[PDB]
Amino acid sequence: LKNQLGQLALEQAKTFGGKLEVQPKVDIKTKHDLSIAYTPGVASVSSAIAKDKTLAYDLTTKKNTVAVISDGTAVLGLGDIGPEAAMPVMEGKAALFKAFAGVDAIPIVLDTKDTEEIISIVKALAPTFGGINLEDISAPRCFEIEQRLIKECHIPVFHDDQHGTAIVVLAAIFNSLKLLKKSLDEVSIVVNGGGSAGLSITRKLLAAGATKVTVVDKFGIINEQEAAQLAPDIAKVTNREFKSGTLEDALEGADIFIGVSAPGVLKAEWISKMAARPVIFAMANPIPEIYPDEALEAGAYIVGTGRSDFPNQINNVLAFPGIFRGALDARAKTITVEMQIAAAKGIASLVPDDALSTTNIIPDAFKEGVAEIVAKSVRSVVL
Amino acid sequence: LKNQLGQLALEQAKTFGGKLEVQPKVDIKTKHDLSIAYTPGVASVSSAIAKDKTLAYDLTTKKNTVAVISDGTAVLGLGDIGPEAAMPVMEGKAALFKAFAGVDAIPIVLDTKDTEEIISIVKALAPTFGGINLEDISAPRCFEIEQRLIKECHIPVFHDDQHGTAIVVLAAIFNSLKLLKKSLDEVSIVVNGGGSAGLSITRKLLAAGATKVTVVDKFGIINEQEAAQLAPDIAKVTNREFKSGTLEDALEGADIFIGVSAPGVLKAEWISKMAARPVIFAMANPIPEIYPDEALEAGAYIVGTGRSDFPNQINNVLAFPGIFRGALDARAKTITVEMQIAAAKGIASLVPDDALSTTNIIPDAFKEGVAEIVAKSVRS
Ligand SMILES: [Mg+2]
Ligand SMILES: [Mg+2]
Repeated sequence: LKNQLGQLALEQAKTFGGKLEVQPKVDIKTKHDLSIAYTPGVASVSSAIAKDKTLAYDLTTKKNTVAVISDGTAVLGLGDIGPEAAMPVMEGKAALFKAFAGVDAIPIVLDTKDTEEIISIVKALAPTFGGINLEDISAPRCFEIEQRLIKECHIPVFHDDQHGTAIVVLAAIFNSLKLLKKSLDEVSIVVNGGGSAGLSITRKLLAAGATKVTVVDKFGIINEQEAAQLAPDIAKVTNREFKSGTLEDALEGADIFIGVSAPGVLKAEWISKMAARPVIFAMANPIPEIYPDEALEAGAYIVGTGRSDFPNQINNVLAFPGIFRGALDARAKTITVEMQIAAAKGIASLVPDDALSTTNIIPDAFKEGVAEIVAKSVRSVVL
Repeated sequence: LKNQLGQLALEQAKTFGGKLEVQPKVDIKTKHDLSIAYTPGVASVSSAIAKDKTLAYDLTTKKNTVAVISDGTAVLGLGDIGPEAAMPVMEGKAALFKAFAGVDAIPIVLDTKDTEEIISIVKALAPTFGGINLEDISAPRCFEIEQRLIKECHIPVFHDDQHGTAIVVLAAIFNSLKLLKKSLDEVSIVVNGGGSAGLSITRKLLAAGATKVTVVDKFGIINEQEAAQLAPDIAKVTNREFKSGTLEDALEGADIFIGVSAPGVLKAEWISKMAARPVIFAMANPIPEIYPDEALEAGAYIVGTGRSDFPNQINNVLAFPGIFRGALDARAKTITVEMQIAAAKGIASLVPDDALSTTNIIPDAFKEGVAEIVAKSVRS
């Protein structure tokens, strides 16, 4: 007709010079106020902490502030555009942290693509924050940085662009299970993705209950009795325990649903051969594994993607706010796997009467619930 | 004075859990609002900046956010207490930026002390800010830290601890030079303290137009023909040109100006031995080199300290907020001495033809009058 974008509110950046601001929540207009918030008195706040470093959580902003960190190598659906160009997205991300949950998030972009010094930069920042949210950093550097950070840090580190949608996909099935009348131990789950992402989802699924999961990569089914699969040996042991040695196509065969990661790899015809009420989660960016409508006429009962135009969008938003709010509230030295499933159930709890509506919208509770579950899911005291 | 009940009569830190918080400057609360501040509208902002980097100063908070960075190694008067314990001080310093000037500031502490590590950390995060304020990191490392950053960063890096207080004292003497009606070229200046702050004072006076400055330290007058260093630019060759080396006492002889940094000495009997109308800036604290009381008794023309307790209090809050407000409003890549001197000149002007009230307090737009002087002074 005569299209543009509309969302050309680029003037919204120009006008306010960014989208975040730092406000003191303490009195500071007078000499009396400054003798309390700074110079004289403040010396004793430092002192208490110097004797008991745990006090950092009660007397500093480490209590409620998380850092959103990126190197601008994987910003959104663009590309390695650099740290400055990434800032709009990291501070946008931080504005959500505050709006949906009560989390104070500082956006931070560093210009270094050297894995070694990135994990070393953040480790040095760790003292400052109560939580680290790695964002938009490209793979495979995005997997080693997180693991070395999770292991070496005293505060929770969460790479959102990975476990994020995973947690929402996990919640999307809990609700999918319900309207099918099946359990998670009766479901035949096929995961397309040998990468670390597909593997994580898989670990999560087994931890969530799932009895039978078959993993598939670019060369076929991961079968344990076919020592013809990469040194990533372990998933073989706990998935595909019937040992079907075939292909993706040969996997839909009576499968209750597929979780994916590769572009258009799922051709409609197959759907026909899937189980009775076939669920489908084509999470592949831009070009999904199969467009929702294009997969409904095939015979699918449920379809979800990461696209706003189709129904059932699996979006990060329903997860990162609550998880850190819950983690911060508990002063968790790290985010566990059970904590992530906890988040998935909470998210799940927000859907009363489902159908074509299995993932909750953005209501009032929706971060509180999630944070509620994350805390209490810690029902495993080492004492 | 146990009167420091504030130190306790505060613990707002516990009530508020820290003194700062992050707030959005734009709309959220509806899907449509989110549509613009985030995906997929924000994608046009990223892309635009990707094609023109000088836009980072226009469309991101970099346009107004400076980071207050320290390694918790020299936190106000407590030494090396670590990053977590330094955080309260950086939170307060950051609050001040917002309170006096418009500057948004973020406190950031670091778990390392290796110089090379620190410099490279700041280089990694600059992208994110428009200015860096080093604070409470100790010497002699802070020296290499700041100096390397100044000439290796695209955004201005400053260490408020060694220059801030220096700048205000300068502001004070520009004005005192008026009541005295003498040229900053004619005055004989003595500076007690050969440390970080000490030097920053001299270095500024010698750029502001001082011809007679002599520095004294732990052993006495620094004498160019006596001094010896472990590198050998140095203070020695730009001071004590009379080559007169002696005591810190046998040197205030008819001196018109004294700036003291961190002792508590300076005896009342010495005043009269100075020039006819001497000025005393006793900057040590809590205990000054000499209380204003005695100074005036002893026959001193003007006196100022680092005490809100007496008149002429020379305090930091007058310098850094405005020098960053302006080194940002004008988008500068460095904070130079010219800018610093300009900062002080601005400060002094906040007092229309003075008296024994050589400095300004904290009225309205103080940080602006100074920002206005620093910016437009780099425009050259
Ligand atoms: Mg992302
Ligand atoms: Mg300091």
